[PDB]
Parts: sequence; structure tokens; C-alpha cells
Amino acid sequence: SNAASGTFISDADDVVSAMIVKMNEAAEEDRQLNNQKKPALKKLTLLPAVVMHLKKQDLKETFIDSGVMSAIKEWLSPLPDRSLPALKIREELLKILQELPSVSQETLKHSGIGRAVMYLYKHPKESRSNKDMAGKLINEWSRPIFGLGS
Repeated sequence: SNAASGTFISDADDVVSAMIVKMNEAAEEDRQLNNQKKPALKKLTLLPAVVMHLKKQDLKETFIDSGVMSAIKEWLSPLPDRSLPALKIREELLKILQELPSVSQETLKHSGIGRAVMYLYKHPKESRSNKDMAGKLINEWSRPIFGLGS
């Protein structure tokens, strides 16, 4: 056993990093499941499990640095079948993306999360309610303000 004698944050960081990893593994597993034409739902079984961890706004720093934005981006990414069973999962994930504090625009750009959101936002099969939060995200993740407006 140990006690605090300086920074005690360690166990929490390992868990956040492991969560990013598990999200990635579930995203890759869905690719393999699809390769065998079996139902791919690993992101779905892991959905309530990630939400419990993703809501740890206290650990915002580790989540952003470990690249949760990249793992969420792959969860939004569907199989080559173009069906989007990820819809049920995205209902929670979109919200979590708006709970982020001051993630740099560079992170959104590098992870490609903005592109993943835009893909679904412009997707013709998608519902208005889910698109609203997708549109909000594109707005709050730096409006491009080209000009000719108020």
C-alpha cells in the first residue's frame, strides 16, 4: 500500500488510457466481424461502459491527450456496408464531444473527429435530432466565418 506524498494520480490515468485502447479494439473488432459477415456490435456493447468513463470531466486532460477524440472518430466511422448501426452509440457520443473544455482545434483536426461528424451531418439517411448536435459541434469547434455576415 502507498499514500500521497506528491501527485497520487496514476490509477485514474491508466484507466483512461486503457479506455481509449478498448474503444480502439472494439472499433477494429467490428471490422473483423464484418470481414466474416457477422454482426458487428462491439462499439454498442461497450457504449454504456465508455459513457461511465467518458463523463469523468475531472480527467479531461488525460482523455484529450490519450486521443479519445481519435477513438470516438473511429466509433463514428461505419463499415464499408454503409449501414450506420453506430447511430445508437452516437446519440451519447455527440453529447460527450460537447462536454469537452478547451480542446485545441488542432486536436479536432488531427483526430479527424470534425470530419467524422461532418460525414454523418451531411449523410442523407440520418435523422434531424442526431444532426442537430452534429451541426452544433461543427459550429462550436470553430466557425470558419469567411465574411459577409453580421
